[PDB]
Amino acid sequence: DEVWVVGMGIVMSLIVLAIVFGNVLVITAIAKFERLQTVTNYFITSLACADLVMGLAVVPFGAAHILTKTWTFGNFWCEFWTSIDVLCVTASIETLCVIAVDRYFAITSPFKYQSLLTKNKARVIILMVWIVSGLTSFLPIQMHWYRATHQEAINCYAEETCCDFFTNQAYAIASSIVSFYVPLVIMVFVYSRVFQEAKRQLQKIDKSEGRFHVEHKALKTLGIIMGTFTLCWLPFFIVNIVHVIQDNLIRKEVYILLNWIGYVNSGFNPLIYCRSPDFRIAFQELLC
Ligand SMILES: CN[C@@H]1CCc2c(ccc(O)c2O)[C@H]1O
Repeated sequence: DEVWVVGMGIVMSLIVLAIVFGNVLVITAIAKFERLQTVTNYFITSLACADLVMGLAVVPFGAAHILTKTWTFGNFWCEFWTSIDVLCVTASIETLCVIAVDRYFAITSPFKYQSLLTKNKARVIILMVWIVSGLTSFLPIQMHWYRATHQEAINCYAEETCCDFFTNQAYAIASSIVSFYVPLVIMVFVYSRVFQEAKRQLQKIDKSEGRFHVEHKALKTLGIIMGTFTLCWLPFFIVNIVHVIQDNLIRKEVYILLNWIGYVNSGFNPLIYCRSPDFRIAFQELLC
């Protein structure tokens, strides 16, 4: 049989449909209803836009390349596609970091939260995030600064029917540091402090109203948030660092598999973040 030819296509199409439907529903729900327009919901809008772009562009052409085993399009479109991939991934991760910092400021400083965050300052931050995303994905790739120098890489670059990722040590390390590790450290610190604050509040409530009946929730929420992200993206950004240092340690198929596992995070974000009752009411009004 040829269960590989037809089997993988079904799964890839399902992934594309799930990503597109979820992100479109979130975006149109925020846009149509005036109640949902909040300074917290603009970051979710940027995240959903990045996920929608990735689902429409990065995934279908990668699936076609995998199934056909050749890059039938031009040589220019290979670099265009790589640039869009890197852009979307880094923009999404930094938007997640921005949301985490927003929550940190909301709980930690209750009185001064209103002054720090304003609709004017919630746009400058998003524009800066997207600009920083664009200055690491288009500028180095299109200027041919990431290109490797060895016989297989040179032969891949010369041929017009081969689109594979070969990169330098410097670009790999700098891209990984910019895209993954700094947001990871920021999120770890932020969520640790938020957990401390929640524990202090529970202690105070128990000490005050203990005689009447009157950390499972905090643990469950933080576990979902930080386990649907580290598990999805961490394994890839270790082999990314390793594969340049050691020539034959990491195979080429494991790289692509871990990369595609990383992409799946786009279709999960509406589930993780758009769970408020207002969002459910808006979804119920739109559909059904
Ligand atoms: C071909 N796929 C790319 C390869 C390297 C890379 C990705 C994402 C973010 C980065 O910072 C990267 O360096 C992947 O999406």
